[PDB]
Amino acid sequence: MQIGIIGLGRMGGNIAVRLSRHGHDVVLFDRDAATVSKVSERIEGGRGVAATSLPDLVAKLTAKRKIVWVMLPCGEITENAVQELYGLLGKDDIVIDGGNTYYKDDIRRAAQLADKGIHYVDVGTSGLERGYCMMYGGTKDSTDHIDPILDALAPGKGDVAPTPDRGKPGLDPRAEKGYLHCGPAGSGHFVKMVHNGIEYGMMQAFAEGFDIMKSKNSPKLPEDQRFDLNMADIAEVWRRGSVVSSWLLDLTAEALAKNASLSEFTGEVADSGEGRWTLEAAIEEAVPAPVITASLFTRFRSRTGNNYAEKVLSAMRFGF
Amino acid sequence: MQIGIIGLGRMGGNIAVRLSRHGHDVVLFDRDAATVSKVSERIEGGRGVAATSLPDLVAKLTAKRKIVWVMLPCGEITENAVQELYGLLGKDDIVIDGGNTYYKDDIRRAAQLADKGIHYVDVGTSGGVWGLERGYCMMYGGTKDSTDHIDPILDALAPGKGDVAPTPDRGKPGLDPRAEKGYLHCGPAGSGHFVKMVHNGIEYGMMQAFAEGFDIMKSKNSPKLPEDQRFDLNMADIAEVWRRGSVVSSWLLDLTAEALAKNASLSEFTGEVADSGEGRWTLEAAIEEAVPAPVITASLFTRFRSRTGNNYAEKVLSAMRFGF
Amino acid sequence: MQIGIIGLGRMGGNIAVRLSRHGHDVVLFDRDAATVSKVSERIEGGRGVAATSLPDLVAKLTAKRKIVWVMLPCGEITENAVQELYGLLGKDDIVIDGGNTYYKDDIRRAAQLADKGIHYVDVGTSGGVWGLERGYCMMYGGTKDSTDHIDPILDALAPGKGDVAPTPDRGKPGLDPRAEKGYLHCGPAGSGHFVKMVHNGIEYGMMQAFAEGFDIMKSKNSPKLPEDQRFDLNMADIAEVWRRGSVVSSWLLDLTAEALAKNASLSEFTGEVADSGEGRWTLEAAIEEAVPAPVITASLFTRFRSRTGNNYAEKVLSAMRFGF
Amino acid sequence: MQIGIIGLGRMGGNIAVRLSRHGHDVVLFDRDAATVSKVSERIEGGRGVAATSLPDLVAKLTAKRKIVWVMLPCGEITENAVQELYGLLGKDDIVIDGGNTYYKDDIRRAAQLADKGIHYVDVGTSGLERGYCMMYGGTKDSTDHIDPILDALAPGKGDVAPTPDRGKPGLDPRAEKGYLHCGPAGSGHFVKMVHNGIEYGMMQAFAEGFDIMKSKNSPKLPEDQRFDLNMADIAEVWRRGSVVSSWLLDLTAEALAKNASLSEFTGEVADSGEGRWTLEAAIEEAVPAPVITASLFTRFRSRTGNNYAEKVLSAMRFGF
Ligand SMILES: [Mg+2]
Ligand SMILES: [Mg+2]
Repeated sequence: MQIGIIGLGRMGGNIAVRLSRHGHDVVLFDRDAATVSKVSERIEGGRGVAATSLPDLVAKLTAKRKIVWVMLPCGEITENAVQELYGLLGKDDIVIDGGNTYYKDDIRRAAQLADKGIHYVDVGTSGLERGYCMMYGGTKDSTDHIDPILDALAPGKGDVAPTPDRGKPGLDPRAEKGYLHCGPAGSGHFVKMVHNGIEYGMMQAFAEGFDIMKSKNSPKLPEDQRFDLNMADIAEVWRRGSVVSSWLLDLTAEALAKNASLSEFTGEVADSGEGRWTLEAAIEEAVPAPVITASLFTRFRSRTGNNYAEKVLSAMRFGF
Repeated sequence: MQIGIIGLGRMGGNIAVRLSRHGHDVVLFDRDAATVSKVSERIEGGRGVAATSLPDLVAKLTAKRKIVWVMLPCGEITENAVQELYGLLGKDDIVIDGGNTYYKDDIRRAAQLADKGIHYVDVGTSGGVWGLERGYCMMYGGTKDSTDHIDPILDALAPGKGDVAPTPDRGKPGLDPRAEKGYLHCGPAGSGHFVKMVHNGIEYGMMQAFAEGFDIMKSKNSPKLPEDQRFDLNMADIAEVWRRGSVVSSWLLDLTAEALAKNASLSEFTGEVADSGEGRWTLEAAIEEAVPAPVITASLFTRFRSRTGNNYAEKVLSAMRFGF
Repeated sequence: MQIGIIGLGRMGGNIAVRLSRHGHDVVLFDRDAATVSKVSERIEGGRGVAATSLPDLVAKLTAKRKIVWVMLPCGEITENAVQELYGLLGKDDIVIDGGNTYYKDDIRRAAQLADKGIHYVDVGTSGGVWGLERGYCMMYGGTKDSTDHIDPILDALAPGKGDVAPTPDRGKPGLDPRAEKGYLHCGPAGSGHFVKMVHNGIEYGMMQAFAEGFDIMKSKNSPKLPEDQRFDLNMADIAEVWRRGSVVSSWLLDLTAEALAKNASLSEFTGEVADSGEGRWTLEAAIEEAVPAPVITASLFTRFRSRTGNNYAEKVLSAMRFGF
Repeated sequence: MQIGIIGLGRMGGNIAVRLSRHGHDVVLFDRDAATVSKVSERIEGGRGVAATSLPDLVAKLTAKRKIVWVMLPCGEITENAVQELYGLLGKDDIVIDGGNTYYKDDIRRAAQLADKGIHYVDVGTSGLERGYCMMYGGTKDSTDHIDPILDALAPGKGDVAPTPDRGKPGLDPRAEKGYLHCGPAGSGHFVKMVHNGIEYGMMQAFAEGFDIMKSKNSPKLPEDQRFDLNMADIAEVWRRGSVVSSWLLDLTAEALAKNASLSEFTGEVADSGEGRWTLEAAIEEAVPAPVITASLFTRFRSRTGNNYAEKVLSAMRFGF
């Protein structure tokens, strides 16, 4: 199949390359022509066309149904591209938003684009060589049509042990290949958002445990209550056969082996948006979510010094 | 090597069997003689001997250094066995406590046993489910002399390096290569059960992170939501897709996908969750050390509240609300 | 002064009565004419007039600047009234919204109304229980011109300085002396409902702090504790003793002591706690501003969980635990 | 009555003065003789005796039942005094511990002292002019005996509105005077400990709200979503007729009126012990206590920079 790709950052460029390596043709565009030419040089021979604008890209899509994948900075930039494509595309064409879009915008865009018969698909991704775990929303018609593109990008079943009771109606076998049609437009970015919220919580659980172990050698403790524990070795031993074995643990063991004191790191952690939006979904649904909440607030506080709340505490105490 | 094992519950019996399958001679004891004979039947090649009492077990250990592994219920029972061994063993013998003992008890026991030259080793194990065939992830404390001596025993029980990708940049002093085989000498006595305790605390937090996310997704179809804000999400398929290539890929996720595939409604579970000592003890360590631990704490409190109806705090909230 | 009031529920009717007791002429309207007549009966000295519709209410306001106070259910109902007034009023008239409106709606309404020169004032009130006799603590937003004009109305409704000790060091520029009387111009439109929203968020946290402490004390007699670690504590007397000279002395404590004196078991309350918009909206503001707010969040989540049985998250926890 | 007082810090000295002003005789001791002489000069004429040691103090207590109030730094110092008094006192004498003692130590001391017939009373206090709110444990015999001393120190009923349904058996009228016999030894310091835990939670609730209001003018917000709110005026207006009116609010309004930016404060807040012990009691009892927990953890984190947990988070993110 042929697909246009707008946005050639790390993920957009890699997506184009992996598609071209799996027998699909790509039409490439990015605001920066040097990035366009770099990705063109990375794409398998003759599997690619470079466009110079969005209209030129659309004109270069010659299949019955034009498919355009947008991988742009979330927000106004992605919205601008979507509206321009809304003007340039027509009935049964397909727009895929692979960005970290707030899922409610996906619901809105899909409704607008449907007034012209344009199908909207939101893809949340979690690479070039290993494939992309994908959670996506849209109509059955459009997601069926683009199934070959997604199958090309997905990791496939791999060598992990299969989940035992999966042979039943209601369970989509494509989930075992690492890509899942989650429901209508917006549901893919919604599931990806919660995936990131869970990830935040897992990260904070590990981070707290390692802090507790590191601080078991604290001067504030009496010497006979101290242990001088080896952080990198503990992360490593947990990699094999423990209940906490996980991709996150693997990363932590690599970072601790490099520099166990973590002296090279500030500890100032951003939150990309998905954490906040996960908490908002919890609020909307009256779901208690203390772990994702604690993870988000730890991130907020890591970026400031002492904040006004803490100054209020000191002021109250002094007033005693 | 020859090793005595007292306590033949699931873990003790499995440990005896795996040791014997790696060619070690094991002397078996349990308060219930029928359990001793059940475990003996599982050992092959004559590498198992049934003892009739704890003194008889000790008498059957003929090596220069007697090694006795205690795998009993936490608390008074383990303590009784350790005190009896204090009386029965002598200089350079080794007592291993493999239960989920509170690590401060290990510090006290090792100091006492050192009075007679008896070495005390605390072993914390993870992975008890798949352990017989797949091996045990182990975190253990004690003196270098004794833990060096029992290295073949621990290596027999550990999973080995396996086929996972090796961690980069480990060829440095300070980093124990045995960690890559799944068993780690953590420091002096008590440090093994301390590290295992924190492992469980982290596990609590990871479990709660998943449980919250799945609750949010499940309730995206809630009647309380406007119809046009709902999604009817497939919990088992979402669990499954995250298994391959995602940031939350993990053994806990594998279990969750299996449970959800079996029955997505989780019909068969009440939701009333117990907590063993380790979550509480991890939070105690955080407090002692002035470490913020909101995720482990939230996991513990969620468990507390899952076991009750509305509690007194909530009734106080209602009374205040009525008051204005 | 003359003022129209639309919405004669508990708060609207009480506000009309107190205004009239301070000599203001009030024009009354409510969708239910029987409520209008009930409130009219409570006004003395001819200072109340019953209107028959919102346009009739507006027609009965003969001052240079028409002032209309809207005290209706949050949401579509208040919005309908505000839009109708946008059509009926003109330059320099004043619309006051006294409900618990989401403050972003106040920002939008004030911008729209300024198209016709109509001034919009948001008033957040606290103390609705004792308000008729004791006055209303008020937080309000709008232009200086309009809020200056309605100052006698707000002063009539406020508690006044009373007999509490004055706050030291308030004789400074930047500090509004009206704050000492219990009504504060908080800034532009929306800022009054914003400050009131945060007031309620703090209240949630204070309530939960007390509720947790009382739960800890009540459960100090728990059967799960060893008998020699129990205390049988008297909740109502502990509440009472804290009223005089303690750090937790507060109106919430006064209410709690009263409720516990009435019935210490709190037998009559389920513990299932609702939450109006303000707790959620306070947390939304914290998120927007990247402010950690763990206590307000914990109070909200406690309320969520008080209303359900075991939820899906807890069933996921049970399923994972069974898995190993 | 006559009472010996050991420990003449702020509270010990004030307790001695207030007793002497209410018709009781005090015998004073402190390790620092200059502090002894300062308090002696503050005590009403001839209501006082200065002792030079614990034995001299006990010898100067000539009543049938010797009462000794210990107001010393918690821990080894208080324990040393209690053991020395255990040696010096006898049957039906009374030892009062007014410090911030961990209540389990009170249970232990009371049992030891009872082996000689010495009664042990723990008093938790929450001053000179206004009186002390007191929560105390011990036997009915000893607490009855010292009731005049406690009544002298308590605030009395004052001018606040009386709690309506208080005229019933089971409700101790002394609670309305601001001192409460809480049960056996240890129960007073236990109730005081939870009082402090509640106070922490109340403080953190206010502190969070003021932080939210202060940060409503944040640069990170778009200008049209900002309010520049007056912190001192908001605290003040809430003092009269609001649901949050409280002693803590009064203190906050005074601090904000002095310096609304709170520029003079670090925000580095200690935790004295009661917060931790409250949380431990919650754990022991399987009681969820997220608000007191969040308050304690905010204090822990206010005293450090970025901690090892946060560095673990940065390391994981970089590993992506
Ligand atoms: Mg636990
Ligand atoms: Mg709410």
